[PDB]
Amino acid sequence: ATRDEKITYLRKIIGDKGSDAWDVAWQEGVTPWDQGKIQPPLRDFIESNDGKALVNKKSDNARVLVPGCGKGYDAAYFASLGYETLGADLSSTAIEKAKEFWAESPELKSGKLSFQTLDFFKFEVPEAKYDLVYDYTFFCALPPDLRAPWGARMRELVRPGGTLITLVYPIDGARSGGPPYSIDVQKVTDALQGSEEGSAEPGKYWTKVLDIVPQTSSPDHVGRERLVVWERIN
Ligand SMILES: Nc1ncnc2c1ncn2[C@@H]1O[C@H](CSCC[C@H](N)C(=O)O)[C@@H](O)[C@H]1O
Ligand SMILES: [Cl-]
Repeated sequence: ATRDEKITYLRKIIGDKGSDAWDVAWQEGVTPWDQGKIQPPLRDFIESNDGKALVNKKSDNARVLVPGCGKGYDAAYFASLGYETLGADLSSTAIEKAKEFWAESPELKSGKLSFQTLDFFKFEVPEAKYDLVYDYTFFCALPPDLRAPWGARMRELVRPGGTLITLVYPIDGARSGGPPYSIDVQKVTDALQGSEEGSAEPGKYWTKVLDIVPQTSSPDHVGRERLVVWERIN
């Protein structure tokens, strides 16, 4: 019933079942990541001068992807900003629970917000790709050996000149084990910028336009969190 017990159990069933463990955890109510709401740094970015500018330039058919969305607080938030938004999660249980949690959303009603059981690695990316993608407790949910695929998928998911926001948490140093895996901005950078081979300035696929300590974090997130905004180039 404690967080640690639940984490221990979560990691145990991931060891036995692999990625199938996530729907199992959702069915059994072992969801220690679940916070019931978006993280404050997301709202404060959108409400900042850079965030206002990003939202104001959005095209009329701009699309948002929130992968590993869980109960979907972030997808609901982006939909409320006027974006046609898809919350994608591997667990059909999670997706139903998201549909319940946001049952009264006006954007769920209109179809502007949609929740779908999808594998982030496998689903067919729309032709137009995504204008804006938001990753929170998804990169850190993945085994380390899946970080490179995630970077590659992000590269094809975000249209040129589109934006990926990564709320990088938890930044816990050398702590081993996960999920949540201890991550840092460098690990996200390496995944997103791929293989150098030339060992040069990695800004080939993305420009890291903003990398900040959020001014308001959840109490438990203070000192373990950076918000980073990436723009797709080439
Ligand atoms: N390949 C994959 N594709 C889509 N979702 C995945 C996935 N692997 C794991 N997930 C989902 O990633 C989520 C990690 S838990 C955190 C969920 C959400 N970001 C929140 O902040 O509450 C789980 O819901 C899990 O079902
Ligand atoms: Cl919320």
